[PDB]
Amino acid sequence: QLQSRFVKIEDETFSATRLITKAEFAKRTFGNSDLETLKQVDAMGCDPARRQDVLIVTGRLVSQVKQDLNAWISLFTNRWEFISRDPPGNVFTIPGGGEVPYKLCLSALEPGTYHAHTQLNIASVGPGLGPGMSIVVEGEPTEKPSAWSHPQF
Ligand SMILES: [Cu+2]
Repeated sequence: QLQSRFVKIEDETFSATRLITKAEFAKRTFGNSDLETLKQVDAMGCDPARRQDVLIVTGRLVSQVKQDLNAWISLFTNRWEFISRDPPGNVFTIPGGGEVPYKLCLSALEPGTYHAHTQLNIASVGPGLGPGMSIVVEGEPTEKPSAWSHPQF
């Protein structure tokens, strides 16, 4: 099993199983996928009714241990970008024996067929993965800014 015995990821729900890339959405909406236009898409935030590149994953983290734990959350299977997370901190607390609802909002960046899972990382313990779901992303690859750098010109 891929769940942690310490904290279970329960009631995982994915808002969609078919999306387009952030670039494909920019192209369709604005006519181009330049870095500047990708920033206009980013300005829309977590709005998958408007943005066809956005996935929402929701669920609840349920603790089976006696003490508070520290954790962070991500999406398992660069190709995806975070828009927002709840809880919001880089690390958050999961109370002992308690429950933390979560919401992850992501932009699909690159085309492909992904088997995606909520991934929990419990500090000092390790990972837990929720149930997967297959998500197909279509559309043009989203460009990233160059990693080249030089002294200011
Ligand atoms: Cu999978």
